[PDB]
Amino acid sequence: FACKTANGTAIPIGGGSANVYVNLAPVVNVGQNLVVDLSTQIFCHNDYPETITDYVTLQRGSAYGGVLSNFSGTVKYSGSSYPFPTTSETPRVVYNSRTDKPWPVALYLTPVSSAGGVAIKAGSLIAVLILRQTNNYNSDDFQFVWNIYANNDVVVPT
Ligand SMILES: CCCSCCCO[C@H]1O[C@H](CO)[C@@H](O)[C@H](O)[C@@H]1O
Ligand code: NI
Repeated sequence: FACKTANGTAIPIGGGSANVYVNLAPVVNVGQNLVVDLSTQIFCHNDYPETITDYVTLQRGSAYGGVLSNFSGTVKYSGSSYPFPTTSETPRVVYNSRTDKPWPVALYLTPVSSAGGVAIKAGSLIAVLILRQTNNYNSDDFQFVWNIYANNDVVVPT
C-alpha cells in the first residue's frame, strides 16, 4: 500500500509524510463554504489485492493557522460527514486494486463571525489529515500524514 499526489510527491510503503498545496476561493463570506476537495489530489492503491485487503481510515483531522483561528468546519470522508477538527477516527474504506483510487476526503470550512480581512495566508499550513492503513494479512499499522498548505490568500469581506 502506498500513496502519491497528483503531479507531486509520493509516500511509500510503510508510511511517512508529505506536503500538499491547495487552491482556495480567494474571497468567502460568513455563511459560505470553502470546499477543499482532496480526492482530486491524493491517490492510493493496494499492492497485492489478489491476497491482501487494505483498510484505510481518516484517523484524525486537525486545523492550523487561519483555518484554526477563523473557521469552523466539517470533513466529508467516503460519503459520511464529521466535525473538523475531528473527534474520532472514521470507519474504513477498502482498497482492493493496484489501480490508483482517490482518498475521498473533502473539507467544508466556513468563516466564524470574528473572521475579517486576510483570514488565511498564502503559503501557510492550514490543516493536517492523517491516513491510517491496516490489512487482513499481517500486523501492519501505518500512518500517512498529509500537511495541507494554502496556495493563495483568502479574504473574508468586512
Ligand atoms: C503475495 C503477497 C506477499 S506479502 C507482500 C507484502 C507487502 O506489504 C505491503 O503491501 C500490502 C498490500 O498493499 C500492505 O497491506 C502492507 O501494509 C504493505 O504496504
Ligand atoms: Ni505499488
